[PDB]
Amino acid sequence: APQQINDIVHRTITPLIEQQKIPGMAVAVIYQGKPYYFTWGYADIAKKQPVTQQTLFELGSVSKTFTGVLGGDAIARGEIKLSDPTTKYWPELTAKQWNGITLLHLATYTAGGLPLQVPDEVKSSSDLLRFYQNWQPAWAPGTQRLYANSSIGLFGALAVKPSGLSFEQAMQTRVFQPLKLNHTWINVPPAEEKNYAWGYREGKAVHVSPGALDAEAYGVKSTIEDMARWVQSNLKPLDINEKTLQQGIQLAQSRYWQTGDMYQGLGWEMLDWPVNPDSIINGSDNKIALAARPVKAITPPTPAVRASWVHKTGATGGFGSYVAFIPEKELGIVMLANKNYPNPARVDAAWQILNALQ
Ligand SMILES: [Cl-]
Ligand SMILES: [Zn+2]
Ligand SMILES: [Zn+2]
Repeated sequence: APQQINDIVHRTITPLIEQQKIPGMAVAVIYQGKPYYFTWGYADIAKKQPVTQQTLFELGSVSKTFTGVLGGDAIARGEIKLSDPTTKYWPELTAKQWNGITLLHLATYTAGGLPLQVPDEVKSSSDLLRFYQNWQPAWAPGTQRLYANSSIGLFGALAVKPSGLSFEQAMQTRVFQPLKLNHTWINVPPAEEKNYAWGYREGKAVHVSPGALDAEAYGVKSTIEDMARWVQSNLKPLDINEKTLQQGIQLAQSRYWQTGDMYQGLGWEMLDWPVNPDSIINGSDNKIALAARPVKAITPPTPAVRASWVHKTGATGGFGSYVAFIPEKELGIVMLANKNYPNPARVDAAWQILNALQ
């Protein structure tokens, strides 16, 4: 890698690892469209297995960017419209509170207060229907944003129904395979478990537990190389030869709602570039990121703005991830760690690196 990249990465990430006690970490810096890879530490502490460029990490909520793009691909196929009522795809959702709640609302967390998590007691299709049937909104749809797995998770599950494919099959055939993300998985096959890092929470090795709508909201595992290719694909959608996927990537970076200086895409979140670093750092703290905030609609949605900071944080019990990129600058970063450490530390480090290389 260019000396300037090696230098800023050492000076930023090695102290981050020291400060946060991260057992293993992989970073990709995309500079002038090309990825440069860095690894530290161990995927499995007890077995002394180092992190490599083939190590699989849990992406947590970065998975939502895949869901958003898969939804965009379905829009480009004409299979769904974001204005469609939720009940068009789940007619059994007869409760009156669902009148007026569209796929747009589900995808952008604006349905009216769907909860952060699907309750852990939901373990069957009947349980899932009862959960959504009995949920009572706190606000009218399209007025407040409340980040929620139960919202975009349902969007993903319904967006694939016209295709007749399961969510996993749709994701594999329509996103992973065309982009050659051949070491990206919703379910890690046995032959690949040898590459699956352990997450660490309070010193204990852990993997994410199964849960309702997990694939849609937080269940993807990937390598640093596949995640760099994911960033490249979102940086340069015109390089994607499948037209519906090219357009789906673009639609996930459209701006559908605004709150403060932040814009909501499909999975992705965006700010205008140049960005105020304190806003993205402070706004990444879960005290803000998970709070209800009023939103203003953007009608029609702003087509993807190249001068944007596009990003997403993600976590599981044992992992912490961050992706950010700037299309106009062909510049991005992926940070994958097997400890869930605070979001503002992730965003600060990412800013320091990309700011140094702009
Ligand atoms: Cl140093
Ligand atoms: Zn040093
Ligand atoms: Zn392989």
